[PDB]
Amino acid sequence: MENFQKVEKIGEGTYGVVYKARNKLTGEVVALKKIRVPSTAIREISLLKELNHPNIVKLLDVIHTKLYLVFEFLHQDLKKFMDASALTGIPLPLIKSYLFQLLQGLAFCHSHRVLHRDLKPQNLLINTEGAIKLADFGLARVVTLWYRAPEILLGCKYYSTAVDIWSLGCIFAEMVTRRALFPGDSEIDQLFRIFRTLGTPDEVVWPGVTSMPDYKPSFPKWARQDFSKVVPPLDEDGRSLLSQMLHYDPNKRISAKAALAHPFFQDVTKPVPHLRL
Ligand SMILES: CN(C)CCNS(=O)(=O)c1ccc(-c2cnc(N)c(C(=O)Nc3cccnc3)n2)cc1
Repeated sequence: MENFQKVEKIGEGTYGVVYKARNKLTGEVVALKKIRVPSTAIREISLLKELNHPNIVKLLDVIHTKLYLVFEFLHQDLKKFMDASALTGIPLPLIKSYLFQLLQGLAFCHSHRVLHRDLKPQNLLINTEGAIKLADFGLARVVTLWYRAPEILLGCKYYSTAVDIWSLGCIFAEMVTRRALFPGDSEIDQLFRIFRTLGTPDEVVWPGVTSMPDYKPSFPKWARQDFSKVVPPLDEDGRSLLSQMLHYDPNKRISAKAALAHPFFQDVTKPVPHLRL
């Protein structure tokens, strides 16, 4: 740690505090995450050094002296960008570029059997070039519940790569509407917010749902709403893709690979964001 000069705090993540820091030897500006150490964690974290992709924040070094992760420094997070763009909204071409790149990053991770499990605007990092990257990929294996897949909330112990698709669908809706899709403040409020918009799931739409650990027959039965009401500024291609990212059954939910082939991305481009740094 004597090699790093902390500049400022840049976040307080799930499993530790994130700092902007300067490497005293190279002059490199990095993000330093101090982990809140088991042998299993050291081995699991070391495998993440090899998981390199243009849409994944580069994990430069792992320092075990208690545990520090040295990441490449991006200039802004998507939460700050969304807040800065709240008056006019993020232009649709930029939303589509960001969604397409995040799907590319997810397709890469998922092909290597690596799940994020906690996607949220605060861990999506952007640069002046138009790139967007996934941060904290693989760390999991006030807490925000807004992006949690329904199978996690219902007690599924062995959830799949579909959880990340659900989280990215929620973020996509939020970029488009400028409001969080499901802003729950408890696990039950999060579940019931999902049910109120998408309909209470049953055996018809989600075979096996009624046998899930936390499913209760006593759940209220709400009807599903149309996506025209859910995401109005989003064209029909965007709405059909979103609906497939938010399918209740994780087995029916679109994969990142199939989502990349969706007609919504026929006219994808890579615009430059207007970033105020
Ligand atoms: C807290 N606010 C008020 C200040 C920082 N906001 S920001 O948008 O200017 C910002 C956010 C994040 C990063 C940054 C850069 N490179 C990184 N590599 C990371 C990073 O790894 N972040 C992260 C987030 C959550 C959990 N773990 C890591 N963050 C830089 C600027």
